[PDB]
Amino acid sequence: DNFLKIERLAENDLPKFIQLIRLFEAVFEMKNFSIPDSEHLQKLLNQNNFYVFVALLENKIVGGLTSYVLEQYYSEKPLAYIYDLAVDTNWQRQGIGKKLITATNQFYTEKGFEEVFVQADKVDDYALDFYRSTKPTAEEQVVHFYYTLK
Amino acid sequence: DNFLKIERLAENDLPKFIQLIRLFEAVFEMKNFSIPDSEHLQKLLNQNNFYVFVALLENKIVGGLTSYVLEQYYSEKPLAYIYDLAVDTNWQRQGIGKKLITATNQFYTEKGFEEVFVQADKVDDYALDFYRSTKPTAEEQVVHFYYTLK
Ligand SMILES: CC(C)(COP(=O)(O)OP(=O)(O)OC[C@H]1O[C@@H](n2cnc3c(N)ncnc32)[C@H](O)[C@@H]1OP(=O)(O)O)[C@@H](O)C(=O)NCCC(=O)NCCSC(=O)CC(=O)O
Ligand SMILES: CC(C)(COP(=O)(O)OP(=O)(O)OC[C@H]1O[C@@H](n2cnc3c(N)ncnc32)[C@H](O)[C@@H]1OP(=O)(O)O)[C@@H](O)C(=O)NCCC(=O)NCCS
Ligand SMILES: [Mg+2]
Ligand SMILES: [Mg+2]
Ligand SMILES: [Mg+2]
Ligand SMILES: [Mg+2]
Ligand SMILES: [Mg+2]
Repeated sequence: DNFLKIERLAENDLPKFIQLIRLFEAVFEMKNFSIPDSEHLQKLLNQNNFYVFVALLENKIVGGLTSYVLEQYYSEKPLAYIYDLAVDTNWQRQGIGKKLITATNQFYTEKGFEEVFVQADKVDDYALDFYRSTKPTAEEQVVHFYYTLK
Repeated sequence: DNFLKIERLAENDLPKFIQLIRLFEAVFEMKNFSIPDSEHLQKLLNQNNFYVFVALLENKIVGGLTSYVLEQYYSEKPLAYIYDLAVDTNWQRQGIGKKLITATNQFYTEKGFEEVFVQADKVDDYALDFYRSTKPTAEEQVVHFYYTLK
């Protein structure tokens, strides 16, 4: 419970960023992962269009999410794109994911954004059930195409 | 079309950008739309994580797409997100969409990107048939959630 802290990472928070990436690595079961150098990660963290939120128990990162800002041409109110969200396997199903989403939308609300969106694979039943429990405004069925470049 | 030119907009291409946005308004049939101030749109075009491609016959923009750069923490090579794509309704089905997609992926390959991705609504049959003809590496069923902020 309230021991749980949500923190938006700042530029002097590289070690917490790396901690979160390691969390992503374990929860998503990424194989043979080679983390990019700290120079590259620091520059990413320093971008004005990128926001990381972590969940903390004392100094344990037990969950987190990453998000990108997409400036619009349809409107001056930006969009936020939640890219990854994960909670440590030993801490899932305890309200952390929800608190992360809540804090994230609250932050972009204060910033006057129009909308925050997030995606899940249609086959990921548990992810779909989670996002549906966060009372989103709406959900849409879509097809994601990608081009692996040479 | 051997008079068709494909062009990547630079910082001094605001008039073409505005022209593409009006094309988007018409083709997407947006109602009661107000285009943002030019100073807003000019700053967006100035961003180095935002790239616009347009299709031209003489001075006339007949199509185009917008794309966002998403820097990764999984790799040093960025992702590109194709956000909008449209061709003037009088000029559809003549290869313009393909050339746009081709030029876009060629650009991002030259920049050392890992991947380009794009999304179409499940009900958008014509959009889906188009993307499925552009030889995408893969396609995934995805559910898209959004939070409309106050
Ligand atoms: C999805 C999570 C972040 C969700 O956060 P939490 O686990 O903290 O859940 P939390 O309690 O806030 O949210 C509570 C509720 O989740 C769903 N709930 C309850 N039990 C569940 C269960 N057994 N399985 C799945 N969902 C369950 C319910 O709606 C319950 O709500 P109630 O009780 O009210 O009904 C986490 O489970 C996780 O890290 N999963 C790993 C995969 C993942 O995160 N995938 C998303 C895409 S990121 C990505 O990019 C992955 C990839 O593709 O590689
Ligand atoms: C979808 C759109 C961008 C496609 O561009 P376009 O220039 O019309 O498509 P192209 O001419 O480059 O297509 C090459 C081909 O792709 C697939 N294709 C494209 N349009 C198709 C269609 N309307 N029906 C079936 N297949 C189609 C085909 O193989 C067509 O090839 P062929 O004509 O040689 O068989 C354009 O029709 C459009 O602006 N539509 C409305 C807006 C929209 O849906 N935007 C995308 C939203 S995700
Ligand atoms: Mg801090
Ligand atoms: Mg009117
Ligand atoms: Mg303004
Ligand atoms: Mg610039
Ligand atoms: Mg064909």
